[PDB]
Amino acid sequence: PFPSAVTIKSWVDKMQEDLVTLAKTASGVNQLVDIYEKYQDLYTVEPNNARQLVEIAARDIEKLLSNRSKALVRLALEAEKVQAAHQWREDFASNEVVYYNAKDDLDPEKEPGSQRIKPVFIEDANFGRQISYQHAAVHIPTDIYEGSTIVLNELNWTSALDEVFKKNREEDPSLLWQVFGSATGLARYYPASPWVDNKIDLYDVRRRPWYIQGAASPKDMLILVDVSGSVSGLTLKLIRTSVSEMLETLSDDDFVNVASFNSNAQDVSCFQHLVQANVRNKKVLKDAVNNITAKGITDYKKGFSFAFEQLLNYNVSRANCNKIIMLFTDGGEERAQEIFNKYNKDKKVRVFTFSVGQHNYDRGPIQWMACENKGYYYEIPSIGAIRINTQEYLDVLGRPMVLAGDKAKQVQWTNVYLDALELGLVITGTLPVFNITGQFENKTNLKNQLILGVMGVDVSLEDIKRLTPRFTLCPNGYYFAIDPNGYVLLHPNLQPKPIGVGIPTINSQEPVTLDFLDAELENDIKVEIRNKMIDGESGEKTFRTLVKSQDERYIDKGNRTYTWTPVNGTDYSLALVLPTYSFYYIKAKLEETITQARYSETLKPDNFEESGYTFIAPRDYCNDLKISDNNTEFLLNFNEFIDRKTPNNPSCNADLINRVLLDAGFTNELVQNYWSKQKNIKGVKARFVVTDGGITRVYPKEAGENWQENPETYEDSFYKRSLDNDNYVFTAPYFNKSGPGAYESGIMVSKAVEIYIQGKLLKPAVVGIKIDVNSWIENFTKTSIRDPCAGPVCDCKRNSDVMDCVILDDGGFLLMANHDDYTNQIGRFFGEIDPSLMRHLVNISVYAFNKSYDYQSVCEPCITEQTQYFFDNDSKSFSGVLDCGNCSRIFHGEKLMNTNLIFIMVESKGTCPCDTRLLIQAEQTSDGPNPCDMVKQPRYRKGPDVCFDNNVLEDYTDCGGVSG
Ligand SMILES: *[C@@H]1O[C@H](CO)[C@@H](O[C@@H]2O[C@H](CO)[C@@H](O[C@@H]3O[C@H](CO)[C@@H](O[C@@H]4O[C@H](CO)[C@@H](O)[C@H](O)[C@H]4NC(C)=O)[C@H](O)[C@H]3NC(C)=O)[C@H](O)[C@H]2NC(C)=O)[C@H](O)[C@H]1NC(C)=O
Ligand SMILES: *[C@@H]1O[C@H](CO)[C@@H](O[C@@H]2O[C@H](CO)[C@@H](O[C@@H]3O[C@H](CO)[C@@H](O)[C@H](O)[C@H]3NC(C)=O)[C@H](O)[C@H]2NC(C)=O)[C@H](O)[C@H]1NC(C)=O
Ligand SMILES: *[C@@H]1O[C@H](CO)[C@@H](O[C@@H]2O[C@H](CO)[C@@H](O)[C@H](O)[C@H]2NC(C)=O)[C@H](O)[C@H]1NC(C)=O
Ligand SMILES: *[C@@H]1O[C@H](CO)[C@@H](O[C@@H]2O[C@H](CO)[C@@H](O)[C@H](O)[C@H]2NC(C)=O)[C@H](O)[C@H]1NC(C)=O
Ligand SMILES: *[C@@H]1O[C@H](CO)[C@@H](O[C@@H]2O[C@H](CO)[C@@H](O)[C@H](O)[C@H]2NC(C)=O)[C@H](O)[C@H]1NC(C)=O
Ligand SMILES: *[C@@H]1O[C@H](CO)[C@@H](O)[C@H](O)[C@H]1NC(C)=O
Ligand SMILES: [Ca+2]
Repeated sequence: PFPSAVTIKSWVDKMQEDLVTLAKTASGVNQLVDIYEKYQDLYTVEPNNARQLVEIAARDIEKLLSNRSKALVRLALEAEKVQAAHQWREDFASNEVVYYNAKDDLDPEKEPGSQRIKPVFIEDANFGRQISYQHAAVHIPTDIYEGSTIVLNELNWTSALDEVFKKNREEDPSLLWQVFGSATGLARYYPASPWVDNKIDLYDVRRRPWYIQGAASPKDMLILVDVSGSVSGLTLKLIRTSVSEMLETLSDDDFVNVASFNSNAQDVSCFQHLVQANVRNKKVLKDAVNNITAKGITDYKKGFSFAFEQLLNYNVSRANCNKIIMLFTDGGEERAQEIFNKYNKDKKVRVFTFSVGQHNYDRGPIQWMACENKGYYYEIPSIGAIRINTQEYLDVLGRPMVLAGDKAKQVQWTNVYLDALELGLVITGTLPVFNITGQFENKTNLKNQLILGVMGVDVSLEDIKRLTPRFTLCPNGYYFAIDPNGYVLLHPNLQPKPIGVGIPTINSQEPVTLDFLDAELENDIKVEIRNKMIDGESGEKTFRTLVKSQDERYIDKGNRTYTWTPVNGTDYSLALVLPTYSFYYIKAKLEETITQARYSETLKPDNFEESGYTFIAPRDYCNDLKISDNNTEFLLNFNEFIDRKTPNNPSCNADLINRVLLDAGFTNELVQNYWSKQKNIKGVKARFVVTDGGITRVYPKEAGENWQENPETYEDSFYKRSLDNDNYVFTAPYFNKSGPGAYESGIMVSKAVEIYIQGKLLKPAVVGIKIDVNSWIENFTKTSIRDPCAGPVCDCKRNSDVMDCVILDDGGFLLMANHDDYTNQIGRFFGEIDPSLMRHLVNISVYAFNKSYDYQSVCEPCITEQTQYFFDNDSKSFSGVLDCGNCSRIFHGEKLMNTNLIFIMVESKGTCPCDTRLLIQAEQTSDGPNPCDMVKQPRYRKGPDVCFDNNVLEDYTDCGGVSG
């Protein structure tokens, strides 16, 4: 009938024995272990005190941020003093102001008051661009004239900042950028570089997120759009565009909701109270306002009574300060005094009124509302005025923090965002600058309640990664830092790409905000740990977690130890993740000049012939040594460096070089002594070895070309996978790819090398075997079938018409099968080939599944969904009946004990028809979580506590109605 359980347990046992014996006696795990023990005294074991490493890194980050803050402080002081000393000239001799303008052609071969500079740019690898240190540059947006009186008057008093720009760089050479945004629109950054290279420049320094952060406090904005018969036509389009643009000026710390009202007010989107101005909530609001219609007869007394009620809802999270209402209308006759006298007598809610479009309605009432209720009045007559008339409310909002004196001047760091000058991921510290003309003597306070601008220095994430070395840990260990909003500052899965917002509809300005829980969301532990780090505490938590493999196909149930501590002085919280086996590391010895010689004579370009092709990790060892994408150039440069100097003395990383050469010696001794004895083996294609220390040695010469793995050891998916497993790990290859398939490269199986120095545990290397496909094909069809069993086939064969015999891994990917058509699809997900059996396996809990969302992904027409499968029963019997399509197929599943594979044998697939409903495991473009449900249960966050939203000294005469 069907093969018995004992027959299956013998067949799988024999296949196990064969594969495990071949892997153990071919890859030489025990031999390499013995080599590591018996070459002791060349290295020492050192602890990884997480409680000390995280503290040291936190202090380093604090010192970096204090260095970058002192420059801002002194720059702000100098700018304030110079502006106080300035004189308002209204007549220039056409050559009195001198600057670069950073946007002119370098070769004009040819103004009202300015004389241009022809500078010299050489190069700088620190920036990638061409820079000049002799002077700063100026960026004046296209819309604004470069020769108006106000611009030239600013150019004079901002020319003085160049000396301080130079001085700060002289103190700390690592400064990247030092920008001074101005309230008039121009910006001055110290390293003089041309502006960015369809080329119409829409940049405006008064709209960048750092300027907006430093110019005011977190807001509670409620946009009150007016829908009516009058606003139909062009006015509606202008209102739509204006609402979108003004939404673009909000930040993560700000809460916003959009309402509309023709005769009874209603929410324009699913949100009902208030939502954080994330990159998703803003998109939802933009779509809702873009799907709006104009009908009915305007009723202000209901719209305002609705807005004031939604600004009083305290059941939800909000910034709890700067409660401001925006009215986008055209014009009317009702001023609604009763509503304001009912809701806002103490005047705690600001009202800004906008008169959008070209009309002839009475604008008087809206100016009156903007005057009585503390605010300002705007007009948008065309598309070109939307940007300016929507970016100006920060000028009104910044008055109370100006009147606070030298108390609102605190350095505040922004979110991670891509630099405008193509520098990668950077964060910016902002410090406002106040107008203090006539401050020493008490005469002038008329215009002294507006900021001059916001200073800013950029620090790259590369510096912060430099402050947190990761080469003394295992590849599974890393650092990460979280701001109070939950977003990651450092994390290995944070990449320089904009955050996806939804499905890419058919037919670089946004911040890169990735929450911590978008690494592997675990309800029990990684939520409480996140909430503790956000609160600003320190602790340790050892727990059994799930880690997603680097290739994003496998999941391991490993043990990790989360240690965190706050970065005191700032708001970021640093944490360090360490597994149990990474509590110790091998520190190489000084050895002697002789050891360097023969440890270097192993990895020469002409020499990897009897030792196998040798890789090297592009880790910066020496300052002169340069990282190269191609491994051969790095190998040659490393050889010439280690030949030409000693490692330690010439201001190089002694530990890194010493450990690399120690690994080279150990691996060379291993490959020679053991692998050189047996040149060819029946079932292996390539013997490889990867060690912590950035060296890889594929023994066969012709097999070195097929090595598609990353030369960096700490970024190999198989290495990290094998580190977390105490047994042999089988890596499924790729299917339908332009590279070599699993017929000339082989199947990769790897085992983690384990050593016991003293009593401590260490896993410094991973060895493995590339299994020949054809040998295992001819071995699989003779150890499974009984010869004199029956007329009908009891088991499978090379072409089994009925019986199906496949072997899988712990990720659902197929490795072998009896049928030629099946084995032609090696590495393919078994759900695609046989969906019904996979679905039944999942239902009877054979492969657990749990999915994640990838936000930094690109799509061909974007958020992307992912799925990974693994074991969840750690048992062997696993017997059941499909009952598929009224054609029952009895199936038996057995798992090879030492390896991570499972042997599942079904009666047949083609004979019994079933539904297909293909079970795909590949990434699919899809919308993320529903924003409405997400905001119904918001995540934990801690908003800033400082806020300046009211002051009795503030002057309210500047209403905007009488001023134009
Ligand atoms: C920081 O604050 C200080 C003061 O607190 C500020 O300095 C003041 O700047 C204004 C210009 O914005 C000067 O205004 C004077 O007023 C006269 C009279 O109005 C102006 O002359 C004409 O004014 C009309 C409008 O009234 C206008 O068309 C145009 O400005 C002028 N027209 C013509 C044809 O000339 C001048 O603007 C100006 N007078 C002179 C002689 O320059 C104040 O005098 C300044 N106050 C002080 C004490 O210096 C300073 O700008 C603020 N910082 C920044 C960056 O703006
Ligand atoms: C904006 O343009 C202004 C006009 O040119 C500049 O102001 C001028 O700078 C000159 C220096 O190059 C001054 O000359 C000196 O002033 C001192 C005053 O203490 C006097 O001894 C002399 O006039 C002169 N001395 C020497 C040794 O040359 C001008 O007085 C001064 N003002 C003018 C010409 O009206 C500003 O420098 C420029 N803005 C900034 C921020 O520099
Ligand atoms: C949520 O906000 C509402 C008003 O915005 C608060 O008002 C209460 O609503 C519940 C709902 O049935 C009732 O107890 C009363 O209608 C209200 N109680 C009053 C006015 O005292 C409500 O209290 C808020 N939620 C919580 C949990 O406090
Ligand atoms: C940041 O500074 C604070 C001080 O405000 C540190 O907290 C103190 O740490 C010392 C030992 O380092 C303890 O003796 C004190 O009791 C701590 N004071 C507390 C907890 O209020 C904190 O350790 C520093 N953190 C880092 C990462 O440097
Ligand atoms: C995410 O995947 C994990 C991996 O199994 C799930 O953990 C188990 O899930 C099953 C049901 O899906 C439960 O019966 C088990 O009790 C879970 N194990 C533990 C230790 O909790 C998890 O449920 C999946 N879903 C979520 C939201 O995490
Ligand atoms: C901070 O600045 C001082 C001097 O300006 C410098 O010696 C120190 O290395 C800096 N710390 C950093 C860059 O972490
Ligand atoms: Ca109307």
